[PDB]
Amino acid sequence: HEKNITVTASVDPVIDLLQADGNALPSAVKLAYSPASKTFESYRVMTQVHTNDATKKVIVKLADTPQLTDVLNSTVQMPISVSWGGQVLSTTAKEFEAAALGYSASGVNGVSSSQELVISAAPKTAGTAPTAGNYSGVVSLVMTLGS
Amino acid sequence: HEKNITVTASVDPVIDLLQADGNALPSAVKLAYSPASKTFESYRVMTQVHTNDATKKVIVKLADTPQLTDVLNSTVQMPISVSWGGQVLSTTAKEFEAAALGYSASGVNGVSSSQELVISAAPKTAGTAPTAGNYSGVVSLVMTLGS
Amino acid sequence: HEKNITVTASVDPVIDLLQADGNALPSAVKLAYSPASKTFESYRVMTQVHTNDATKKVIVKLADTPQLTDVLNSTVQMPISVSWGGQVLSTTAKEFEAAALGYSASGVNGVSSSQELVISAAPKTAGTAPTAGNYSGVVSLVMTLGS
Amino acid sequence: HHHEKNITVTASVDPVIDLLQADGNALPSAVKLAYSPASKTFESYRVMTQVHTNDATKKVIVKLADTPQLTDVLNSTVQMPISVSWGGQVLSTTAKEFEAAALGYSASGVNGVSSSQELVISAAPKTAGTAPTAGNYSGVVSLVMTLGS
Amino acid sequence: HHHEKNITVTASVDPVIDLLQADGNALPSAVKLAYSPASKTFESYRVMTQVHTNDATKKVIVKLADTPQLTDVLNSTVQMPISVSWGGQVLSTTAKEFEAAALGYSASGVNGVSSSQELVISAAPKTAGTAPTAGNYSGVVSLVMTLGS
Amino acid sequence: HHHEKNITVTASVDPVIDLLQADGNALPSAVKLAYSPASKTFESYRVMTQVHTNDATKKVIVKLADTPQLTDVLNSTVQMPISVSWGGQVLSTTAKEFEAAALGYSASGVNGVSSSQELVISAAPKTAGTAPTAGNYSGVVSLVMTLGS
Ligand SMILES: [Mg+2]
Ligand SMILES: [Mg+2]
Ligand SMILES: [Mg+2]
Ligand SMILES: [Mg+2]
Ligand SMILES: [Mg+2]
Ligand SMILES: [Mg+2]
Repeated sequence: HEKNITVTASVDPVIDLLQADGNALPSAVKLAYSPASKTFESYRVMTQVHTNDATKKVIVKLADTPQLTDVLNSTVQMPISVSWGGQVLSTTAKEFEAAALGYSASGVNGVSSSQELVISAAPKTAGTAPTAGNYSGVVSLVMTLGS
Repeated sequence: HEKNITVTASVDPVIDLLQADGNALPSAVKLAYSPASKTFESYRVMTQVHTNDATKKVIVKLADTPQLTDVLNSTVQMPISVSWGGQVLSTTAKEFEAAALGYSASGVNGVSSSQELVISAAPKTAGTAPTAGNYSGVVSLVMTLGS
Repeated sequence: HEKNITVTASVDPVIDLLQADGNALPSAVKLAYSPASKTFESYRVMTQVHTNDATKKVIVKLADTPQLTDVLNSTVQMPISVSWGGQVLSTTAKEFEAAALGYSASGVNGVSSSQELVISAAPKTAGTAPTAGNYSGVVSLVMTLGS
Repeated sequence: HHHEKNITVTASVDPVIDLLQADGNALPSAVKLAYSPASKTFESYRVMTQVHTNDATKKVIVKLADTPQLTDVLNSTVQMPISVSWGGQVLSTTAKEFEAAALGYSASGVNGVSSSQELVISAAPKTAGTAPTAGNYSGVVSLVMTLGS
Repeated sequence: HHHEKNITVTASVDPVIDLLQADGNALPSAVKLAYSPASKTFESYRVMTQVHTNDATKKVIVKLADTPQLTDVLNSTVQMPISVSWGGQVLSTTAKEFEAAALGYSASGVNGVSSSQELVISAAPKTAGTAPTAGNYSGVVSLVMTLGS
Repeated sequence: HHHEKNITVTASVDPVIDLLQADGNALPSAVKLAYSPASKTFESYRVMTQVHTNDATKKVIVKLADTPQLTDVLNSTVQMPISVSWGGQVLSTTAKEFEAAALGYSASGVNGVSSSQELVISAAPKTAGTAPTAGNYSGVVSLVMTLGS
């Protein structure tokens, strides 16, 4: 008998990012919004940075400023709030020192300590209900070593 | 380095439905069927109804009667069994009183107590093996406040 | 109000495979690869074989030898390592005896004891970094009863 | 050359009615509630349960055996009251009724097993306008239920 | 002005063979089994395990040290027998053998660690045609294993 | 005809600072570390935590109250040292400082609650070139933290 399963993977051998539990991060995520609290439940996940060189510092920024755009109207865009490892993420690059990442402290050689990843969004005129419908965008992730 | 993640969300600010854990319900679900027990493992999930007005009663029905239709033969349809919060769901509307939902009892203002959601299906001539192959359909969800 | 959810399922009433928790196996899986350890985190999952006849032995092999093929270059293929229930899986068929599967030992009639399922992959010249980019393939699953 | 692993196996058997977890696991004997200095509140403990009965036609009455309190474990005069909740109805010494039909016995699983229902135990300071004194506390939630006839 | 949190750290170290959980966590010292009045049965406890050994070439013998029973904790005459299972083989006082090759040592993880195997502890009434008396019970599963030479 | 389920409710209340789990659950009083004969090492216990404070402008100092050890519970002379870690900084008797800004107080949740941080307790043999003697051990991790002014 035959059951079929697609296997895909995403290699990169200088530096990558996976969840603490070793599985790959997903390729997409659905955020929720609450009528009662008028806000969006965020998305938390734990990640360990892998690398071939732990000695390097690590700088972070979004390839471009993240938004959830109405899929039937471009003019409607509620901004996306990104946060990694206690630090807010934007175009304005943030630097992450190796010793501040706790490399020894975890894992087999190279792997870092778990860092929190949060993604969320808020209405631009926060507190006034957003317009109904579906929304979408891409949070893109830029991180290099050596500043 | 660049890793890409799609962010989508689904706003609605009068009333919505999310899982108890605050994440959004999925957009699709795979049910299983068992050869040995000749039945289908159901799908359970916990949800909290959000709203801008807790005072309203809540009526529920499927936009239309739910089925799993063979994807290579429309003539083959095993019916879909839906159940929310101890009450079976159909076209025949079911009413859910606010005080019976336990609003105060949970959460920040407005949010309700967790309610179970079950989806399943059975062979129409239950007990005689269904024909092999893939099947599909949409469970659509109708809930309004004020009867 | 209307929220939409797709329900799909995959019937087969002589023999099927589902996870121990009763949910269906996914249709696809993303493996991860680690820069630091230069390896791929595997994918473990627990399954119970269902059947209409527990008395039969069970033979296993992949419909064809499993690979992760660069999606922009066919010439790049890192091999896929498959393992089920303590036994490595390949084209070379492996036989699984019913009494060795522990049928009584579990579940309502017919269902077997949980068996581990591992999928992974390794560089073909293991220890030398693989080339970056995305990769893909299908692990296909062949299991019949009666050898 | 003797390698042995011991595991203690216990069970609270009741043949008429019992409240288990949604997953079929037994409820905890004990639960620990954290408290937040930042938000000045306790994090409620929540768990999905299902009544299992031998008579699914019967009503279900549930009540606490005594008003539950967090008690300073070095000073019995210090208390914060415990709040309990089940299937959306706040519990008390004053009983609450749950009709067999509002329990969802049809909609779920085997005979005599209910739909799932949220059990919540939290606590609070006496006047939210003030914080509790530091230290350890403890208390007992004593759940009491008859089905009827 | 002193805020301290204490955590007790324990460990059962065996250098030759030990059975851990699939996730690497240590097995429980204790397990609680719920019982269902509706279905008149106990919910088995199940957990994925992996033998870790220092010799993966050796056979693995496993057995209970004494036939396990649930015992009424107010009346020792009252018992329901405990059923134990591992890697699909029912356990007993009578040993069972598990060949190094049927354990899946190659297929998984580091040297000396097995594929995953289901450990099941449940129990039952003495004659399914009757229910147990209400009350609390308890018992001990005492797992015994040699590898060999 | 009396069916009652008792649940013990406890709580460690501190109004100035407390470390809870990321999910809001209270940390464990106790943790069990398995050890692997195959890999000759212990499986570290790991859990995501968040400081909750009443002053998110303050620094956070954290230290152990005494150097933690696994102690043979039949022979006090036998020890394996315990290693503790939090938010990527190895803990000790020698204090460690954590600036309010390196904690991620903005990036997460309600006022006064930090971003998540990994707490790790593991242990090791004294000279990795040798194994520990078999038996049970136990010890105490005693976490100590001031915020400051
Ligand atoms: Mg639960
Ligand atoms: Mg009360
Ligand atoms: Mg497990
Ligand atoms: Mg036995
Ligand atoms: Mg946690
Ligand atoms: Mg230390």
